Amino acid sequence: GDKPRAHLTVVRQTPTQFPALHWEHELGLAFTKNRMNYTNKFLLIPESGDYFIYSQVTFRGMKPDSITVVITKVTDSYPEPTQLLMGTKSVSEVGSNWFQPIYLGAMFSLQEGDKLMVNVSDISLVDYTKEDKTFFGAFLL
Amino acid sequence: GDKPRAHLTVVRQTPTQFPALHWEHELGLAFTKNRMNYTNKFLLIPESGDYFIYSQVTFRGMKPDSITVVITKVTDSYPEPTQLLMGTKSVSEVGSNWFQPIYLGAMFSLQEGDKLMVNVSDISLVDYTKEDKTFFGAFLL
Amino acid sequence: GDKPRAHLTVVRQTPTQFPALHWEHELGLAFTKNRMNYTNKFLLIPESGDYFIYSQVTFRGMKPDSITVVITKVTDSYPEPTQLLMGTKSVSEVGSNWFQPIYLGAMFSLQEGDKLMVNVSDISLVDYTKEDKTFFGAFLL
Repeated sequence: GDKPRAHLTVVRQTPTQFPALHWEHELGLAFTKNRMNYTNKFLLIPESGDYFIYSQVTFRGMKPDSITVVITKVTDSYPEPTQLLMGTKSVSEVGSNWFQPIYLGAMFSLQEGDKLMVNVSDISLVDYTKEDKTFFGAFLL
Repeated sequence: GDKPRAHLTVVRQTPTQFPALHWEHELGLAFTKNRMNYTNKFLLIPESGDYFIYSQVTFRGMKPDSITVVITKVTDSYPEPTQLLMGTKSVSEVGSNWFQPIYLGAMFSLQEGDKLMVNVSDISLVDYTKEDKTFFGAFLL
Repeated sequence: GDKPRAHLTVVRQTPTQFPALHWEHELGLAFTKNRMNYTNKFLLIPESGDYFIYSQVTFRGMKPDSITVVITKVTDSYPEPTQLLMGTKSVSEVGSNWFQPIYLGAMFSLQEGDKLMVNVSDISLVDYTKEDKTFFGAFLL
């Protein structure tokens, strides 16, 4: 019942290394509950356990040779972040107004206090227009 | 144990706006159980709760500039459907006998009585040949 | 709590029909637990129930007309394997050092003793370099 759960949705990114995305966490379809805390661009894990994690980033053109989404874990004890999931695609067509999604999801054993973020190769290529096209979520199984 | 669950699989579409797909719900790998009801092209949600939803649509050529899958919620109180998930891809190669899947899945808070459907940009491009290539499912977490 | 769960990660494939992949099951992010048994290239299902299954295979070039991932079930009673999930994509660009992921995941009713494997169209195109790019997992819901 009360398992930690969040579904986060894209917003226009404020200008700022694969940079980390920041998210909507309460409006429209986005939510956090049962001690899941969306804070400082991280999803903060409240309970040690196995979680299913997921993200889609829709990229659209307007130059890149490829586009990448990486979902990363930062742990308090470890200096280095751990890459959990990576979706990387070479981009074929020139121009353009191409567009395409990269979707990733898998199960990972996480510790209370772990922080999850989504990093992208190029923030300016991320389609931020709609909550249904770019999103990031996690739930305790 | 007895959580609402369905996995639905593609069938040849009967001719008929992003049109909605209709599905196999009992033969081969397809099923509905624990009060999940596949009715009138909708998955009907029997219990309020958080659900993981998912679909893949394999598109194949034989003209389009892009292909789109949208998973949509219709609620009794709301006039307008809500787009939960969208996978949209520009199509690069001309001709052709190209083919490619769009996969989407995420967690949403749903109300008893909600109805879920999958809409596509072009029904004629949907590969309906095999239950393992185009599918649509949901489970209460 | 103690539901069968595994997340398996890619390794360099030892040379050997869509051939089956073999996996890391204990180092880095990979694990098996609660009676899930990774044995002889199969995930062996210890308990009858509904499982969410998933895989991504990142393919990279260095000739193919297409790339395919299939997740397959072998049952003791049945002679023939059952294809549960298939992601197949035509490959457009010539050369090359193209790369791209195919991700698939869905829910299936499995019997104790069932064995799950991931088959690919071309083992030599599978990117085996990183545990976050090619992976295969399953959990009892």
